[PDB]
Amino acid sequence: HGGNIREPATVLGISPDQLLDFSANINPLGMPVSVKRALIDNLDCIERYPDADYFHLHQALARHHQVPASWILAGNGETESIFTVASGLKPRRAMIVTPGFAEYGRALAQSGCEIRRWSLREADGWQLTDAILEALTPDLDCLFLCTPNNPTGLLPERPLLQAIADRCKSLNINLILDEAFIDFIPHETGFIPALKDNPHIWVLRSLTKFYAIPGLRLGYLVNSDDAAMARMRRQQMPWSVNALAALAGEVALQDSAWQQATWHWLREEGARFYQALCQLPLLTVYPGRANYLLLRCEREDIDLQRRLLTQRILIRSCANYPGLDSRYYRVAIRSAAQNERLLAALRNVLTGIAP
Amino acid sequence: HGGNIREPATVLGISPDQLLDFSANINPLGMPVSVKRALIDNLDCIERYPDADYFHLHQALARHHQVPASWILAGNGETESIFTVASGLKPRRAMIVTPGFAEYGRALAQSGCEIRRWSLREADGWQLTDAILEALTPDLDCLFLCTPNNPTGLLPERPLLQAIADRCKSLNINLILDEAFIDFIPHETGFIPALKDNPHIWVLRSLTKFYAIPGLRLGYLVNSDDAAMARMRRQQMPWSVNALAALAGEVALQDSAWQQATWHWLREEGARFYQALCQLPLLTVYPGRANYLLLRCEREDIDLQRRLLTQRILIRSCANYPGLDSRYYRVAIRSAAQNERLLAALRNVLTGIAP
Ligand SMILES: *Cc1c(COP(=O)(O)O)cnc(C)c1O
Ligand SMILES: *Cc1c(COP(=O)(O)O)cnc(C)c1O
Repeated sequence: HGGNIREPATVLGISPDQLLDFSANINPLGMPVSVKRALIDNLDCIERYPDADYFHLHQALARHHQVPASWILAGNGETESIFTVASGLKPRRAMIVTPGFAEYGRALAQSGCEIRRWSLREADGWQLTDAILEALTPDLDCLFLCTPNNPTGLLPERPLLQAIADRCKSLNINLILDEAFIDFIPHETGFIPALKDNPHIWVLRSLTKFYAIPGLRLGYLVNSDDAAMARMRRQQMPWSVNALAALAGEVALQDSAWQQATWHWLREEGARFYQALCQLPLLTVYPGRANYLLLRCEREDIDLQRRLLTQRILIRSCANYPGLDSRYYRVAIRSAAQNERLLAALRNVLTGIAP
Repeated sequence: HGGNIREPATVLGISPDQLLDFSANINPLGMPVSVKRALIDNLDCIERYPDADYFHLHQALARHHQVPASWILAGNGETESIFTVASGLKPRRAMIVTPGFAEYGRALAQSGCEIRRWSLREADGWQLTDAILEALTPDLDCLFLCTPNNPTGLLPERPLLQAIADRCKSLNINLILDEAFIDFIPHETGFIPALKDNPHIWVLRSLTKFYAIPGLRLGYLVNSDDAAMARMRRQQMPWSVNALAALAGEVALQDSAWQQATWHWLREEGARFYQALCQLPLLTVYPGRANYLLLRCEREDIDLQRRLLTQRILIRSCANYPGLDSRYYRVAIRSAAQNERLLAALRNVLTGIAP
């Protein structure tokens, strides 16, 4: 996975402090100031076990989405929520969509599930199409989708998601939607608002990217099925959410200006960054909707990750993602100054080269 | 599990802040001052993912035990290490000893293991005897022991552990030793020093009780089998140890006076506390070796946990531990002032009553 600055620094024989990381997609605003204050002023809570039931955290999450607290189960990162859903639903047959986030295949493999892959097509610009509907069959127990997709950044239109959601309902298939980056996309509500009466739908959320607290580990799962969620609480390990994460979560949801400030940055700097990248030669830039962009280098003989590492800039290589190949890379969208150094580095590598 | 002050407070209709908790066994010294300083001064590390490989943390743990770093895998609390060992060894048949720590049975059940229970006997003062040796058979894949035992506090003599360890070696049985509280016991090294050449032995450790950081969640597993430990690293969820826990761990191991100060407190206040309890009527006190004591109320009609809750003091009831019954309770050993309030409360409940 990206963000492994320590391993990148190790390969170069330097300290991770000298790397400009564009392989992790963390909100460049940093952790909310209020979250930092709360952590410093409540550090002493570390001396006691967290609330095994996470009452305050879950109340805050439920207030935030205006749903019953019984529908929510926080996790030690959304990563834990992915393993919890896999172990709790224990599918016999499940479908994933590739290119996509690798942890689903890992969690499903560990739970002993037959995995079917629906392949996105380069000829479709990696866009999810309605062709997937016919591929859904009664023997499938679960379908997992990433909305928006990692690494492409594409967000399937609500009508298509709704049609898949309805076909899953009729074929008794659980639909798991990974909304890790949904809060970066202006005015996108995701599916939490539609879970009442759609107990086959599961939504995964993360505070990692959006609130810039990847090191604390906090995510959550939301679903309206009483029995299934009761099962999820038993399947999850006790005390798995640390006390500081739970405190951070509660405080972060209280920042009323945070989202607007992110949308504004993404609309301004994010758009300028995307435009600048599209101006580079030998580079296809896919229209990502959140804080990262999938790139395809048109010269297969150019190792963009290696070239940028010489400049101490780390990008994500998508060479090993099923469905992609070595021409594919992913870069975060960060601050203007940081984005400028990445552009300068790419620009020097890509300009002056024949097709 | 104990330490659920929120749930206890909920049952009474009060705030957990008004309860004196003797149901969690946390070092009363609190978190090391150096750990608190380090956390405050490095809070910003939360903005990046932890090192997926935990190089610094594992180097510190390896330096501490003077063993190869390859033998260690930190966990999100020793609780995670218990689930990791269960899922990584995937035993078909395993033996546990009861009364004991409940998470082993839960982790084994989830991994689909046939569980055999070796029962400790009240007639033996709950002491582990050599009779267990004959109960070990070739069809067993694993044997799990708690050293010292939770909730009894008893530490099996090294010779008996060595004999069990050798019988497991000959019968190809993995021996897992839970040393969560071993550092509280003066001059007890545990088994880490003997793992070289004993790859069938696994040791679980926790920084939770000893360094008073239960809210941060940090424990670890140690074993000298190359392949098996490689498997454990794959079985464990990515980024499961949060960044602050990893930092705390490294700093805590640097406190050279911490252990002596704990042994001193335990030898002084701990002994005075144990003696005072033995003076109470209608109360059997087992000779615990760490920071907790198992109590047996001689009047079955006296609900000690309920009576103490009226005084806003929470103790652990061992009524639901397989092998024990409602006469059994467990109390932490804390500060002198705190211990005095517990004694006063017990003394008022127990004095003035006929046999
Ligand atoms: C980053 C990411 C995750 C995991 O997030 P954490 O909360 O840090 O574990 C899950 N899914 C997708 C699609 C992600 O990008
Ligand atoms: C407390 C305890 C654990 C778990 O400790 P954490 O590090 O907080 O998960 C495991 N085993 C025993 C015997 C314990 O007492």
